[PDB]
Amino acid sequence: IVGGYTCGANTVPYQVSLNSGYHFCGGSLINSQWVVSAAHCYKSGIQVRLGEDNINVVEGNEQFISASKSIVHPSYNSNTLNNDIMLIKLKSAASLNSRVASISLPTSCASAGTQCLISGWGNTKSSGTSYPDVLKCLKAPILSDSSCKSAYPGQITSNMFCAGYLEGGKDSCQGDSGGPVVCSGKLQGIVSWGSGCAQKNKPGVYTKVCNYVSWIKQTIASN
Ligand SMILES: [Ca+2]
Repeated sequence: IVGGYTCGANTVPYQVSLNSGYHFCGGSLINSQWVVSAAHCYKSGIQVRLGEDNINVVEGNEQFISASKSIVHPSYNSNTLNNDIMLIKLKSAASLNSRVASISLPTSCASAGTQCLISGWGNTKSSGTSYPDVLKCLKAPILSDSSCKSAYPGQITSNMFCAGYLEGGKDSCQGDSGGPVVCSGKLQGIVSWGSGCAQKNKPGVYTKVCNYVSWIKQTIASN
């Protein structure tokens, strides 16, 4: 997160860190046994880390649970990042408490101009490089589809939306991939892609979760 703020320990209780010997992507806890992330975050050998603030210190509220299965969306296209969404099933259920909690799936899609909360342990500069140890947060608005399409012509599908600031300075970044965009108490986006981070006229591009609720519910009901 570029241009954000320190969240506060366990104030984003649905945020997870995906670890494959090191933190590599975020995700969101949607019930006691399932996490949503980005398909471009796929790796073998994922451990899900819940209740994290400082990812480099064991502070006492963490739960570390290995993934039993990963399921990339059937229509994921790694070239275009269309359908950039993946489910991860935990080997054992998480214990839900004030520090570890699930986030609701949306019933309706979110509105342009809604201010959302984006969070992660990704890079905090442009191509300066500096990765934080504690969780960072950013408030950012949903941009109109026409502004999104103008910023990335020929690249935006109906399964993507843009959020952030056209002036630049505030954005998600590498390492925040797979993490949440929460608007009005619902998971509306997944950190997906962008040209650089926090560059002028290059806002963040997010997977549109409300287009995937049927797939998520059917997959959880069968696995
Ligand atoms: Ca920790």
